This record gives sequence, structure tokens and C-alpha cells, in this order.
Amino acid sequence: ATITLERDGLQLVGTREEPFGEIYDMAIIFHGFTANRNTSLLREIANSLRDENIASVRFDFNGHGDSDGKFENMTVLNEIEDANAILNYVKTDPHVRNIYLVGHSQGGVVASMLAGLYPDLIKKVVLLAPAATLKGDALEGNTQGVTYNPDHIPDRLPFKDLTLGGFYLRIAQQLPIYEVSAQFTKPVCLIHGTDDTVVSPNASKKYDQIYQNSTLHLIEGADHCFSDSYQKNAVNLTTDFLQN
Amino acid sequence: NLYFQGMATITLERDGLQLVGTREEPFGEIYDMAIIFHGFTANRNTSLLREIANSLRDENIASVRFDFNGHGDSDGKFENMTVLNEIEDANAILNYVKTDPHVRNIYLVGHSQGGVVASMLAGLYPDLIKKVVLLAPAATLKGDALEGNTQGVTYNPDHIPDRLPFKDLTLGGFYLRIAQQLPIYEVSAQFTKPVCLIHGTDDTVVSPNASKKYDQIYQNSTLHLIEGADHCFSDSYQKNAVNLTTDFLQN
Ligand code: NA
Ligand code: NA
Ligand code: NA
Repeated sequence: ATITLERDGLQLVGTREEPFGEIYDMAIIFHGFTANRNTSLLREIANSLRDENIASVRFDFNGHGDSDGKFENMTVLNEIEDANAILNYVKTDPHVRNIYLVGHSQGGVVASMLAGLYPDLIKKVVLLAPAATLKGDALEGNTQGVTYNPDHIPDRLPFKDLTLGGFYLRIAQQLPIYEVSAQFTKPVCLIHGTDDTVVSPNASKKYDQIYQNSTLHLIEGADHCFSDSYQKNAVNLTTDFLQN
Repeated sequence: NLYFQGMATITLERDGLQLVGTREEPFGEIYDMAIIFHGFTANRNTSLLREIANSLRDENIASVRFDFNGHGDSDGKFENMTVLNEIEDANAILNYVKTDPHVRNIYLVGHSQGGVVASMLAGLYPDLIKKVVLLAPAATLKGDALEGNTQGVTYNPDHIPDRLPFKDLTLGGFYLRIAQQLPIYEVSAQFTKPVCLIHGTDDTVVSPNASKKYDQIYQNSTLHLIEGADHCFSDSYQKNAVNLTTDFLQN
């Protein structure tokens, strides 16, 4: 049902997907930049794993969806602290046996980098279109088509309908994404479609070259938010990988 | 402001928590500002932090010092404190400091762990920060975490626990994993602007080579190897550190 946690005086609200039994494995589903806990792609990954004896938890990040916090004061950094607060709960739960991390878009950087700091704890990582391009993007003064000077990052910038802060782009510019991630040497699943416009498939190609044990799945024709017909495939690879 | 000058108690907000602080104002309605960071298990009002705050005001330079999360009057469990979220604490102070009418230039100052917080925020904010003063900066903490002995307390650095008992409190295991992979030198090195480094020869807490590696890595460094001095600039040495911090920020 709807479960609740805390990270430095901010409430983190999530949907736990629970299977039948006393002992089960559990996955932590992280969403991307401007996304929320319960979207089509994540909701179906959440559902699918439950049918195969795996539990799951999806939470809104600080400044996203139902959780507390301003979007203005959100960073990939404070999002990893959110990711750690969820892991504190998950690793302290009596029913939870083996932990997995599944991350789409920016949540793909949040999950890989959280797995970099917890390689001894996390048993598997499924990386769907990981937004590791967000560093090289912030460094060239262009994020999702919204510009700035990478040597003059303002206090706040209008983004679509929202307003993100400078500190987000300060951190993004000097994030040791691959560095921290390469610390995770256990199984990794990489899912990236050739038709991705937001995040380049070269982020997943870079990720594969740096991992010890990683499978690269380049699904021909698949977009960024793994839409329509391409969804069931993505969900199938995540499910098949997480049980094996 | 010139009217409300001397000392003040200020309360900031950072992603849910409350960071209680101390503001020292000089005379005139346009002055320079120093952000003062204390180190590991300490607070904003210790003899050294108090004498740097007083001394800079006696040269008409304002100062701000806050307790980090899990320290002093600031909110949060000591268990949930990492180096990373102290930078978040620091950024929040900078969000306050950069949006103040009377603030001419910003200066970053940090002792021990505050020194990492200072070098690491100075590198994320090079266009704003004008000068940086690092007193025995605890960059060693990363190497102390890779080894598995933080301030004498042993632990497996490959199987770091959830929480681990400390001197009087309980240290979070995510702090250990955080500092063990902290890009201290990487981020620090981005600051090309003037850096003043102060380290004690007889320091057993932070190896003086931390300030030497700092000095090495910086484009505009000035190292001061105060002889006989320990980690906490005290007695015949406090007066030496406070002056250098003042004199380098004196124009
Ligand atoms: Na349910
Ligand atoms: Na149990
Ligand atoms: Na970092």
C-alpha cells in the first residue's frame, strides 16, 4: 500500500508492491528527472516482479510527485540521500531477503551511483536509459534544450514549467557518475533503445565498457520513456534478469 | 547593517532541517563576508571559530558560523550526517549570504572537516568565492575511510556497518562509504582564486601532507607550516592562526 519515510525533515511517500509470502526479495524502483514514482513503465515493472515472487518500492524524489521538498533545491546528490533513506527501510525490513535496484533516466544515475556506495548490499542493478549524459550536458551549457553559460551558472533557471536551482547544475557538472558506479561488480542489466532522443545510447555503451558483469540490450526502435509496444520488452528483460 | 552590530543568532532552513547560527556584523552597510565551518563532532562556537569571527570584525569583515546537522543547536541525528549533506548545509548558507544587500565579497573558511566542506564548495562556486582559508583541512578522512580507522575506531572498509559506536555518539555507515569515495581533490582543484592554507607540524589528527597536497593542487596557494602547533590552534598557536586568516583577508 502507500508507505511513508523521512530524509532530513522531508517526507518521502511511496507505493510498496507486496507479494504473497513471509520471505521474498525486494526491488527499489527509482524514477527520472521531472517523472514520478507511479508512471506506466515503472508501474508495470513493479507489477511484473510481484507476479514472479519479487517485492518492490517506488518513491517520489524530493521536489517530485507526492514527496516533500522543493524542485528548486533538488540535486542528483540529495536524491541519492533519498535513495539511501529508502535502502535504510528496505535493509531493516524483516520480510526482505535480497535487494535489487532498478533505475530509469536520472534514476539510472541515482541507482548505479547508490549501488557504487552499496556494492556489498545490492545484489543486481537494472539500468534503463541512464541519464549519465546529464554531466556532459551541464558542462556545455545546455540541458534538455534550456541554455546557460557553464562558467556562469545562475541561482535559478526556468525549466519547462518548473524552476531548478544552480546547485543542481553545479553538482551535475562534477558528478563522479561512472567512477562511483564502476565500484559495483555484481550483475548489471543495461536496457537502451536506439531511438532515444533525451539520453544518448552512448551512455549505456560507456556503462557496459566500465562494468565487470553487465549485459547490454540495445532494443532497435525504442524511444526514451520506453513507450507503446517497446514497454513490454523492457519490462520482460528486467523481470527475466531479476529472477535468474 | 551598522546599527545592529556585534553578535546575532540566525536560523536557516535546509531541505526540512534547522541550521542555527551566529552572525558577527561590523560598521557600514556594505562589508565582506566570511562563512565559517567547524570540524567533525564540534560546533560553531569554539575558541578558534570565536577568535576568527571577532578578529575579522575588528578589521570590518562580517562572519557567519553555523552548526552542521547532527552538531550543536542544528537539527538532525549525528548518525545521518555525511560530508556531502554538510556541503548542502554550506550551499544553503551561501544561498543566504549571496542574497544579502550588505555583502560585498564572499570568503570561505573551514577547520578540519569544515576544510573539506570549504574546498569542495569553493570548487563548486569559483565565480562567487573570492578567497579561501583552510586550517588543518581533514582531506585525510577519505584515506582514513579506505583503511578502516576513523579517529582510532576500527571497522572493515569492505563491509562497513549500518551504524558504528563513536567517542560519545554513533557514526552513520553511509558517512564512511561517502568520505571513502569523496572527490575532495578533484572538486577542490577547480578553485583558481587565492587560497591560504594553515597546518600544524605536530598535528596527529590530520597529516600536514593534506595541506601540502592541497598546496600542490592549487593554482594560487600560500602554505603556512606553523611549528609546534597541533590540530586545534590553542595557547601560543591560536593567536598565530587567527592573524594569518585575518591578514590574508586584510585589504
Ligand atoms: Na498492495
Ligand atoms: Na522476520
Ligand atoms: Na560528490
